[PDB]
Amino acid sequence: CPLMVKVLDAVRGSPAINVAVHVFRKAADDTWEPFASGKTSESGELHGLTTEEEFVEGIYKVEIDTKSYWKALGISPFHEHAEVVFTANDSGPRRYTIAALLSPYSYSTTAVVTNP
Amino acid sequence: CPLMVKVLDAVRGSPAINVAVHVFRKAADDTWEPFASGKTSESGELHGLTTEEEFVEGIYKVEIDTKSYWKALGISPFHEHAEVVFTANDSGPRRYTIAALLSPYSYSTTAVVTNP
Amino acid sequence: CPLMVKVLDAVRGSPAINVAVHVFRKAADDTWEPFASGKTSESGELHGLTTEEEFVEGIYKVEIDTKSYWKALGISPFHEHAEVVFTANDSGPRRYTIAALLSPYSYSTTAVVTNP
Amino acid sequence: CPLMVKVLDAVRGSPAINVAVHVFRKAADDTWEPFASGKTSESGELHGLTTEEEFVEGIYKVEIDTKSYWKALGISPFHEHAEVVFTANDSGPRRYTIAALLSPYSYSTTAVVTNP
Repeated sequence: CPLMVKVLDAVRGSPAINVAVHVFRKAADDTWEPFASGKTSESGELHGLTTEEEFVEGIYKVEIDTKSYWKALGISPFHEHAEVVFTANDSGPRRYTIAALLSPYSYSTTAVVTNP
Repeated sequence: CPLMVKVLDAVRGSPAINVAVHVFRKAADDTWEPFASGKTSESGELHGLTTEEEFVEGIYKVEIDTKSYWKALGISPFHEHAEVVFTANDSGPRRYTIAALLSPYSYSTTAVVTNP
Repeated sequence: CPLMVKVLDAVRGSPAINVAVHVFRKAADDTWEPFASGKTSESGELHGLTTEEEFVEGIYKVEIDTKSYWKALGISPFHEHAEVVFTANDSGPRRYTIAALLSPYSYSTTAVVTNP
Repeated sequence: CPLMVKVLDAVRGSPAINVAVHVFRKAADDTWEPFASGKTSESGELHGLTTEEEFVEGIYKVEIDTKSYWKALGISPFHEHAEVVFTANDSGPRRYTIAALLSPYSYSTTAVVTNP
């Protein structure tokens, strides 16, 4: 799994479940092309977005739909989404975990990058 | 000053100085229009971006050029930039501070929304 | 003012007001001696803790009563308090700001160390 | 495993390996009694600290030896350690993950608490 996303809820001390995630890849015309999407599981994790073959070098954007998460719980949060933008695979294939820690008016995001 | 941006460096324990910041407002055609920009000061702060009269309700994006900041320090970073996307809401008087705390492979952002 | 403490609330997007803060200095017998204390202001800040003359090199602990803060808001928290432990080092002129960003089940703390 | 500790390095975008962790439990005389200890693995995780039987209700302190981690890499960091203090098991047995995200002048800590 070369790309995994993990989301935690800092209010509840729990995984953030059923969070929508959209991944985009910058195209030759400098527009964001849809690449993959999915929803976090009961563990707060989203696996199976892509494959080593498909996950070529490029500039990627991981959009985490934080507003929809908080609104579904009755909280009116500050941000629309959390966006994570990065170059991937430019020194060869790596495995990326993009983690996010959510609060209604704050979030954190960390990348853990390993060479398989 | 309804909108201020503050950037901190978690590696050095210091304000993040001379960081480029760009603000965009979403236009009716769903594109991001340049709105304001500047560079953080010696205190890590960027004031003077906008006025009460100009800062109307709408969806804004604050882009913080993190990659350039790390490169100037000789440090290899993960993200292309940090992006903060939010709706400005009139609800009695409100000042917005968008704070960011930067590490090479992680950042946090918090909105501090106050009434003078 | 060589030592300032600043506390932010990531749930409400606000300064954390009226938070008790206690500072201790490690004594020769390896016990924590009360040093300074106070409550954060309407801006989330606590100034006036110490002076240049009193704040000598040594190991300090800043204890932030987070649990009481959450309880006053009717919110159930995880931590008993947040603790920040560090050595103060004379190395030319230095001011220390200990910042904390609070959520019920998570906190961050950052040291911003500057020269006037 | 009712208590697990996970540490990440925000500079490198990697698990924090070989980080020493000491756990204490508050005793009847209000002193911190040693409870368990260990070092993070190559995954940044520390498993096997305790058992359901031994991990009774109480106030626990998890001390993460962050200074020794950074110094072993040639970085002179700000904090002595990161301390996480919390009541555990007071509504019955839970599983606790204490995560920490480290930078030289900043850290974050989150608890994920699940009911088995």
